[PDB]
Amino acid sequence: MVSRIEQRLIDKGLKVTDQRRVIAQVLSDSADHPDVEEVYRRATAKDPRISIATVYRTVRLFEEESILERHDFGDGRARYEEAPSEHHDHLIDVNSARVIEFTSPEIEALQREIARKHGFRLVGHRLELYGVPLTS
Amino acid sequence: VSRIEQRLIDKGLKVTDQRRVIAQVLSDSADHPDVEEVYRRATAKDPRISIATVYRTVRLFEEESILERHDFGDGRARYEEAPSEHHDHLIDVNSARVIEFTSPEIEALQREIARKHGFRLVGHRLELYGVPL
DNA sequence: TTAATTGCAAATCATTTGCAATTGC
DNA sequence: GCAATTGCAAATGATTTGCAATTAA
Ligand SMILES: [Mn+2]
Ligand SMILES: [Mn+2]
Ligand SMILES: [Mn+2]
Ligand SMILES: [Mn+2]
Repeated sequence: MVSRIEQRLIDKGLKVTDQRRVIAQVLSDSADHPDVEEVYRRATAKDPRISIATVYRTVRLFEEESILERHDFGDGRARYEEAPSEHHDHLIDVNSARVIEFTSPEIEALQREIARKHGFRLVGHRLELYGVPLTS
Repeated sequence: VSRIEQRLIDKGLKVTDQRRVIAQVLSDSADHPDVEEVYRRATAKDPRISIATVYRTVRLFEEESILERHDFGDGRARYEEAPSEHHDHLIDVNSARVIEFTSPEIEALQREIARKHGFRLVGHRLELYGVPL
C-alpha cells in the first residue's frame, strides 16, 4: 500500500495526503508518458476526492523533487514520467500512442563532437524521433 | 518582392499590405523571432497591422511550409523562413542565442534507429544545449 | 464582383493563484 | 494547535475565433 514514489516523499520528509498517495500510486504504476489531464483521469479512477489543481501542484512538486522528469514533446500539454536511472531519447509513433524509448551511444558521441567543434561544452540535449510503422 | 512574397503569389494566396510587410520581415530575419517580436518588427515598418493578423499570418505561412516553428524551451513559439537545407539547433544556455548545424552521420543514424524499431522516420527534433568554452 | 482578410474583442487552453476551509504529523 | 494542503473559481499568458466592415483580385 506504500508505493515506490510514496516512499520517496517519506524520505524527503514531505507530508503524505490521501491525494498525494494515489497520484504517487498511479504514477508509480504508469509505464508510458501521461499528461496532467491523463493523471487526473487515473487519479480519480482510484479516488474522487482529488482536485484538478492538486494534480498540477503535485506533478510540479514531484518534478521539483526530481521524482518526475518533464517533457514538452510539442503537442501543447506537459507529459510526465518517473525520473529514469539512465538516459534515453524518444521515438513517438505518429500513428498511435506508443512512445518508444531508445539509446544510441554513437549519436551521443556525435552530439559531443558537434559541441566541441563549435567551441561548446554540451550541457544537455533534446532528441525526439517521429515514426510511422513501416510499409515495406 | 521578397522571397516569401514570391511564394504567396505562386501559391495563389492574396497578398495584403500587412502580409507584404510580415513577409518582408521574415525574409530579412536570420534569427528566430517570436510572434510579439515579429509584430513589433511589423508594427514598425507599417503601424497599421493587428497582432491577430500576425498570429494568423504566421499560422498560414507555417501550414504552407513557408516558415518553420520552434519551441526552444521558453514557452513561446519561434519562427524562421524555411531553410533550403535541413538543420538542427545548438542553443547557448548563457545568452539564449542559437547556432544552426547539420550532421549527415546523425541523420543517417536517426533513420537506422527508427528502422531498428519497425518504423520509418517522418520527422525529428534535435536541440543541443551548451556553454561556450 | 465577391470571397478572403482584417481589427477588435471576447473565447479557448493549459496552467497558476488567492483564499477560505481542511487535514496530516 | 498549526502549518501545510486542498478545492473551488477566478486570474492568467499565449494563441484563436466570431462578426462586421474592408479589400485584394
Ligand atoms: Mn540522447
Ligand atoms: Mn521516457
Ligand atoms: Mn536534424
Ligand atoms: Mn534555424
